[PDB]
Amino acid sequence: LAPSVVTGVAQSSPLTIVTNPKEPRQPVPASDGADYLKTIPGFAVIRNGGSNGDPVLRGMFGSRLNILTNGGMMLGAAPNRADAPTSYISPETYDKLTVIKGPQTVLWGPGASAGTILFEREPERFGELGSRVNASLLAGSNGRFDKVLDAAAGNRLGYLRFTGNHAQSDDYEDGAGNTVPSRWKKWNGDVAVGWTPDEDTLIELTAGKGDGEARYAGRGMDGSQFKRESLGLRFVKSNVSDVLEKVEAQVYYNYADHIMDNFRLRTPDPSMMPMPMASQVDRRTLGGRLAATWRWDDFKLVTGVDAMRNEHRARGSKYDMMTDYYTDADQFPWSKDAVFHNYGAFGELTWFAAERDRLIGGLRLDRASVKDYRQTLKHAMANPTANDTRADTLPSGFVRYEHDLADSPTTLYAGLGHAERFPDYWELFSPKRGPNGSVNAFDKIKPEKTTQLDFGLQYNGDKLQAWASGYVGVVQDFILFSYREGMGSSTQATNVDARIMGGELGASYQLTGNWKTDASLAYAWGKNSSDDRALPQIPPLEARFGLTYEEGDWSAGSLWRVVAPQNRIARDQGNVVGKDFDKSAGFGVFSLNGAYRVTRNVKLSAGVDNLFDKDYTEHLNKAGDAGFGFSANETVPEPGRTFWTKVDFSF
Repeated sequence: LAPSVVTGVAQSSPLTIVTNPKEPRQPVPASDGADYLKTIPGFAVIRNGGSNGDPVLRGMFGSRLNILTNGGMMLGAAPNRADAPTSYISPETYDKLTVIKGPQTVLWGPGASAGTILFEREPERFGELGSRVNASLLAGSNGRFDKVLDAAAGNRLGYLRFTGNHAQSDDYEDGAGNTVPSRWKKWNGDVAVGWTPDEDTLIELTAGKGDGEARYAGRGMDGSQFKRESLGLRFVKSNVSDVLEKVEAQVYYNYADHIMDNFRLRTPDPSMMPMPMASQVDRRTLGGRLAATWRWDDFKLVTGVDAMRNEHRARGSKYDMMTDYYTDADQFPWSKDAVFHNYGAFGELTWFAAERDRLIGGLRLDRASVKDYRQTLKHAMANPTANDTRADTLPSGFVRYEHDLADSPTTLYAGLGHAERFPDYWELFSPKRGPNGSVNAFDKIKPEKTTQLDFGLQYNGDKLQAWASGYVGVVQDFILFSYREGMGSSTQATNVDARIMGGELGASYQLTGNWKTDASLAYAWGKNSSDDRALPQIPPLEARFGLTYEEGDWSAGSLWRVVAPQNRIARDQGNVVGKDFDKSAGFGVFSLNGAYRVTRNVKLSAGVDNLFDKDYTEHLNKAGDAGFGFSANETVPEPGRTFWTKVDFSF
């Protein structure tokens, strides 16, 4: 029971990773969804500024990742993806994080081409009147503090629970002594009312809001509001019969209301946005899920349907140059531009054939649709697709086979999976051109259809615990973005065919009773088959080595992160956020941490991130901004040396 600081999370079982987001983590996260993925091999993070990075899994970006909060979806609204889904998610407020790698599940919605990421909160169940609380307080270099509170009280016929957080940090500095434009502020508060009329039933009401700020060194505008409101309803009846083992039903409402501007966290420079300017955009998502679990004999079957509708609006500021009067964005009416629908049916079937063999297969069928509400485009021109609808029905599915060896505690696995994903908001509305000879992006961007083989192994010995996961795949009609400066600067979305391949592996050895040593490796590769080029924004080879000493009451450990250069890039190509420009330099970062359990109710941890004050940037981080004094194409640098300490109470 020696307490530790997390520097990496293992594959505890084929393709799936499970972690507790309320334990301290070595390179210390913002209150950010993406930063809590940095400990899971396979993930990289596009740096935008201080917080709210854009997470990338085995080279893949964006909606190729299903990131659900409590089974529900939270979608932001900036055409920038300045408020990416994970900018609204504060992971210390949830109880469990779970990553399913590859297109190997169909329970959690459509388009899960790269992987599935589930943040969830667990129901409370008192057996009598009682009340537990969990809190944490953290403080660190450059004015970072994070405060989180999880309090609940109840009895056997119900409970009520409050979960909140407050977190911020000033601008950090790099390994060369410069202030990076990067400060941020975040808070959330969500309440849950839970009714438990017997030992099998649970109805839960949930409501919560949150807001935040964030200065972005990588952008021309900052996030001055990340307002979120959400509602939810859960139903869990258990053991309805000998065969129906669970029936779960849920509905969710998430509303995002974002503001980008160039005057509240910065000042307009000379550069093609010299005037004070702001843009307010919002996204209203409503959806539900309904699933029955059948368990009998050697079979488990999960059957269900789900649905989702979401709607996007925008409205912008207006600044008069003769009078220098600024009219804020909220003085103008809302302009709807997009509405999306998805309805889907799914099943997934597991066969427990003997104890050393399992075979899992799953299928789902989705009907996805979108309607363009833009009467005009922006000087305003008439929108050639104003009020057009497109739809499509996309089947997806997978089979996976897991076999355990007879002599050693080893599990081998191989799975083959197919994902079909209707296009994004950002892939359909944000690009200023479609494929060549096309009206718009909206009418010609084809859905992305990826087909991939997953394989790997698990091994759990007494002194050794190791895992490996490799993949090779093709992506048909990959949605790629191309950048050119010309009038001004503009993107074009196209559909290409892509080969991709890579993997991750990790191992932990227990040397002494007190010494542990772990390591992990992550490799991602991509090729644009249609132009005999490499795929853009692909993170380079990355290993992490770690040694820690435990002693019952406390623990100390060190960590080395080592990343190769990246030499395969596709210049002026990427996603809606970033573009490849230059090859990248390798680098190494070494860090220290420690943890001490003061008593059963209080724990202590601390660490030094980047001990040797390395000045370095990651291949995926955004470029500079010129307005912030950034050069030719300097990508935003990582933090330099940083100190932090955190106390955890639990009664």
